[PDB]
Amino acid sequence: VLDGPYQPTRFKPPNDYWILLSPTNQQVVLEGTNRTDVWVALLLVEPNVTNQSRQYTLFGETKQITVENNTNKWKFYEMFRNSASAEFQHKRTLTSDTKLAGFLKHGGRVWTFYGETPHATTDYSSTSNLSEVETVIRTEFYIIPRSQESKCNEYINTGL
Repeated sequence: VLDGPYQPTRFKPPNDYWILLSPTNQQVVLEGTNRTDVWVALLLVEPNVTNQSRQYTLFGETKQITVENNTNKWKFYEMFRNSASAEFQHKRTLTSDTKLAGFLKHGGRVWTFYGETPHATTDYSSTSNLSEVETVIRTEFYIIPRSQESKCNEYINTGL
């Protein structure tokens, strides 16, 4: 069920396997793209951060992104665009006291968690080119089969 932990790496995750991300203090936890219609990046914002512009390197480019976290939880900013020419938009947020995030390829979609623990749930981004989505994972991570999503969900929401 819980395969890991693996060290930071760059690879194309197989379909129907959750990547469970376990950051320490990395600013950017994951950068995923197929170079056609998916660019997704997860940023990590520590507790009690007054709204401010921070610099992040996404897919080799410096971006200035305004972040805020008025909670005692960690926030994963899900940044997204569907073309190489576009700027990133803040698409979703996962607010978490477990400091865990997830990434899954399945059913022509990329899936992530959002909302607030312990009631975080999943949502998708569409793609015509799922198989070519490659992830640079900058944290330790685990691999969980999609059939075991009940466990992954549990880990996301209540921790390891």
